[PDB]
Amino acid sequence: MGTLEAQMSFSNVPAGKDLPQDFNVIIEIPAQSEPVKYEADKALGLLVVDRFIGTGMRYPVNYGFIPQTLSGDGDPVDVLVITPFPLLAGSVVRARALGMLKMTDESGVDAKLVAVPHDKVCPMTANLKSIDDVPAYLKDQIKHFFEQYKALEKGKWVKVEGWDGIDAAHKEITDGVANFKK
Amino acid sequence: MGTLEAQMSFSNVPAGKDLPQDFNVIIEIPAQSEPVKYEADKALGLLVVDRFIGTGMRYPVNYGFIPQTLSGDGDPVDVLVITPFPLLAGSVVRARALGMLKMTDESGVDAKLVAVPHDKVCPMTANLKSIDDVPAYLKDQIKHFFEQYKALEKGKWVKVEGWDGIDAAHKEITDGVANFKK
Amino acid sequence: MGTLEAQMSFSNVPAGKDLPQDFNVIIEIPAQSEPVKYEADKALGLLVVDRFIGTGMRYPVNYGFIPQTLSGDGDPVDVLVITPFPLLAGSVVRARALGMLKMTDESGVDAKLVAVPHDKVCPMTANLKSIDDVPAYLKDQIKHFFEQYKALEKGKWVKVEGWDGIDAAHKEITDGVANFKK
Amino acid sequence: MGTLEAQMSFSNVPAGKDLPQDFNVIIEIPAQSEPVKYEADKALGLLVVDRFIGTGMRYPVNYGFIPQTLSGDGDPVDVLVITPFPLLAGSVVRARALGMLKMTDESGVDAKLVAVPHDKVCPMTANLKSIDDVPAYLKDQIKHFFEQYKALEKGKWVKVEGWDGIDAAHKEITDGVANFKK
Amino acid sequence: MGTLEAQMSFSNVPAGKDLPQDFNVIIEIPAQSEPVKYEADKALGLLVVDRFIGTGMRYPVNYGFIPQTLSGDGDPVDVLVITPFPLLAGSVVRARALGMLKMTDESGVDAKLVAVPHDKVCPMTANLKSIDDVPAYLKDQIKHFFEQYKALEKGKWVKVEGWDGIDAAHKEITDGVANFKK
Amino acid sequence: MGTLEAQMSFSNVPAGKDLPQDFNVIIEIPAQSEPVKYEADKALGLLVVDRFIGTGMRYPVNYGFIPQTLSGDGDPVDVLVITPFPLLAGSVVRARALGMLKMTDESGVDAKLVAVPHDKVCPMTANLKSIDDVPAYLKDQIKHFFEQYKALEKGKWVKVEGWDGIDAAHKEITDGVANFKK
Ligand SMILES: N#Cc1cnn(-c2ccc(Cl)cc2)c1N
Ligand SMILES: N#Cc1cnn(-c2ccc(Cl)cc2)c1N
Ligand SMILES: N#Cc1cnn(-c2ccc(Cl)cc2)c1N
Ligand SMILES: N#Cc1cnn(-c2ccc(Cl)cc2)c1N
Ligand SMILES: N#Cc1cnn(-c2ccc(Cl)cc2)c1N
Ligand SMILES: N#Cc1cnn(-c2ccc(Cl)cc2)c1N
Repeated sequence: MGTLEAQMSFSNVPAGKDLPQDFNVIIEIPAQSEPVKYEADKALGLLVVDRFIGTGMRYPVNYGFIPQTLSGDGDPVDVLVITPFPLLAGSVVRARALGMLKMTDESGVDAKLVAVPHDKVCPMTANLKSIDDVPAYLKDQIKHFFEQYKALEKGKWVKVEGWDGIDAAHKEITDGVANFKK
Repeated sequence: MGTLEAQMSFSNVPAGKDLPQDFNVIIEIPAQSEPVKYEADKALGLLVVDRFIGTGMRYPVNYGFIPQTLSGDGDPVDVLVITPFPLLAGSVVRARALGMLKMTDESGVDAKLVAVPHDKVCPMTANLKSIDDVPAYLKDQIKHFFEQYKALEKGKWVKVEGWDGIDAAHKEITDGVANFKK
Repeated sequence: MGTLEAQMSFSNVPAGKDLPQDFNVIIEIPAQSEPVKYEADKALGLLVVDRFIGTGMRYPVNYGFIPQTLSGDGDPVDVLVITPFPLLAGSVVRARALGMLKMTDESGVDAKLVAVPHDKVCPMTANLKSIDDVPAYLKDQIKHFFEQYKALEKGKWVKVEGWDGIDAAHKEITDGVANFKK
Repeated sequence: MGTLEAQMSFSNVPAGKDLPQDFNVIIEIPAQSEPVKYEADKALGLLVVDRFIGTGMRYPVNYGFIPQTLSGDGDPVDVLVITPFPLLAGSVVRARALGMLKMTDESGVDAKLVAVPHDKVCPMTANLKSIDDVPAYLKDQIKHFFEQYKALEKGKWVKVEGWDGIDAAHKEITDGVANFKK
Repeated sequence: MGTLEAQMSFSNVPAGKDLPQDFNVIIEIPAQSEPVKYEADKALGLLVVDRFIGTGMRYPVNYGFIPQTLSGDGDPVDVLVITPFPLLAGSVVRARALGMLKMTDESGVDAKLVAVPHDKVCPMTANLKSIDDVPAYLKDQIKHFFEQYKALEKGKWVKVEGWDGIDAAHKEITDGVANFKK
Repeated sequence: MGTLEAQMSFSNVPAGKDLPQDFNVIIEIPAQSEPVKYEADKALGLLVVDRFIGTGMRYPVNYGFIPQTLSGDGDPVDVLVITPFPLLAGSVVRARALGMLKMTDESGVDAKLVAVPHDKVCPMTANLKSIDDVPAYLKDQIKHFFEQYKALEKGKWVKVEGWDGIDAAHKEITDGVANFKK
């Protein structure tokens, strides 16, 4: 934001109760929702209609961010949260990391964390200890989704590099948390 | 509100980035949602259950308002926002005007602006330059909806007078913006 | 909350326009929603994913709370709100009491108020004057739901004791309102 | 069908186990379904897309017909079936009559029977003994729906005359059954 | 059916391409559908509205039967089919057995087969080789569902005895197939 | 089907009332339905669960076939039917051609016809006279969908060659109709 011009609901949510391993995710896009991309406006405390997805492709898992984090790209750490039923847009969930999906787009690197709810919240996912426990068919779907959903956004492209584990996820959380407080 | 008694989430959203032509709409009622009327409480920053619609008729397009506007009737400027998928109640969208629907009810005039998302947000609607580009079948549906949805609200009635264009829409935005700051 | 650590959107909603008989309910769980339990975080002003319900059972009526009340268990007064269509999670509704469902769980007593919207809001429910007007099949469903939904939460149990009327509901509202202001 | 040209799944369903009081209804349009009108093709044994409803108005109750009946207008006896959840299009339900809605359109009289499932099938509706037990708000909605849904079908109109009871319903069933066998 | 009275779409579907291990299931009730019980009428070739479930509980997995089988209770072999998205009521699916749920009701034994689609049809479930691979939380849900869904059907009760494996499933298929041809 | 082994509901539906221009389409997959591929079994008269789509991608328009046609690949002529609301799986619709999408897969050519309902059925689409009237964003989505939906079916691939008009569509109908009667 420009000098001249520069002259709550989200930013007051703790990044996590016990970082980096125990963190909070505000949901922006439910799994399987109609192909509209919402992005939290953290100044306004509201979800903003970002884009009607050109390919009409839908998020195969829930999509959100960790409040009070600032990633290298200037946005909060992004998280995919797997659940047995879609989560409400604008809700918050206690989560734990399984790893990450490494990718780069026309603008630089872009990693999305892969997460599940805390075990007490979601017993259905407690079995998932790391990225490699996530079913092959689903990891494939997610990789395909990121490779293709922006196929019809002019000037954009996405390349998926592959997966990473929990340390890598935690470093991302660690650094994002740091950056947000300068 | 009475003298004796008179002794954020919505009202801090800018009316628009470049008024009157580029404005923001907070969504109250998604297109095709079950026949319950919500109204934003701008004091409380929450959607309020206003009415279970007597006829059970549903909004054929998304319905919302422009924050920080005050129309002659004492409420913000109302907007119908056409999209290819319903929008989330309580989300905000960047919009542009196509015109208006002129009508009057038992309480006086009532015009609803007709709008679509900004072109970058919704490429699907970029083709729509003015009210006359909106399909006849849909304009008819909208006119019918406003004529009939309140058919079973005792003491109420609505009469649709016809359509108007972008200047008329902009004047409404212009005046609403002015009124809100006294 | 511990001494050491202790060193808006919900709590600024009035408990009611004319207590105890005319009160407000913020909706946490819509009737018939997928089996995920949300709980309002009144500090954060957001709905939190509380639990994926083990039995996968769904709320047969809308579920919420009255802001600015504090019940003996340390939480706001809980309310079941019957409507002909599910209400939006995080919306507020003007309600009136029909009575209560008395029950106890592993932690102590737990009563849920049973309510409907104000007559002007919902003409469909205006016929319901007291708990005994609520259809037998539905009261049975609600009692069954509370008896069984937590069947697969380890260490938990719920026993339903039976119904009570409007005075009992009002006393609950009365006391909850009092407790919240010390 | 013309002489020259004239040279199972539905027509083999009994009209009823104990006519006229105990009859069967094949569902064509579920309550609250998207505004598309289906009509059973009794020759082909399939539902046919009849019309995208111009007003976009939806059936407030389930809509179907009694197989092996032929009403004066050349079609089977029509039935509105009230249920607590919409019924599957193309399913069959055991029903009992509450009465009828008398109306006429541009083509002549048109009465729709009003029905509910057999008590053992639907205990929720067992309380409804006659047309006058059906809630006022719902009867009003149904009358409004028939008055308005065809508002935007060119050359069509519908006028609702009022209600009738079970004898009238039974006579309709009685005659329809007779006519179908010459 | 009585002597005096006794004087296609389903019954012409093969029980299986390679019995007992490779069999067909016609779906009657999709997983998570609204709490209405459908039952295929094999004489009429249509789904019949059987019951509005008193508890309002929903099937946690898809429910159907194997055509051209006759189980001891006089009905076809029943099957629960697990899939990542609910299946269409009245569709047919190629399936393979994982085992069975043994239970008895007021009328005698009642076993439900547990199945998944053929691997080529559903790669998502190919990992499931036997009943013990099905997640604990889901088996628990299914057992709870059968224990409770009929809680409010007067005169009925269900007791779940426990699980069994593929041989037991196959014997059920084997015998059902035999019985159907006398 | 092999010699040794070779020793209604769909095949008795006319291909069209006035071929090739006025034809019938039986719907197999509704627009926007969950990512499960159904295929009509024309022997059995039922929809069969064909595949859980690996990419989880959904049909952006309705998908079906013209009964009593046999295309070069051994299946009926395939049709994409555009409508303002998804159509019921297993319903039949009166349609007219806009053109075709030419593509080839690992098995040979594969063209899908693009169609809309008859004007009287769907006034919303009457404006569409040819393939070039279909919005660019939608044609792009459809082309992308066919290019990518099978990305995760092992051994499969699809290449889209481009569009064709009504004569080409009609020839396809013409030949398919011929082939079906030897
Ligand atoms: N989210 C989630 C989740 C966790 N376990 N499952 C799961 C696994 C296997 C089967 Cl057969 C069903 C559900 C999920 N869908
Ligand atoms: N909103 C919107 C929108 C913009 N274009 N369309 C559109 C137009 C024609 C067709 Cl066949 C489909 C969609 C919409 N539904
Ligand atoms: N909520 C509610 C409500 C109020 N009246 N009804 C109602 C009663 C009878 C019938 Cl047949 C339909 C709706 C409701 N579902
Ligand atoms: N169908 C139906 C039906 C029967 N009783 N009810 C009903 C009545 C009152 C209330 Cl409060 C809820 C449901 C229905 N919706
Ligand atoms: N049906 C099914 C099925 C098969 N695998 N899964 C599955 C397992 C784990 C996760 Cl995390 C998601 C889906 C299903 N839901
Ligand atoms: N199907 C269809 C169809 C036909 N016209 N439209 C349409 C076009 C423009 C707009 Cl703004 C909305 C709908 C459709 N969605």
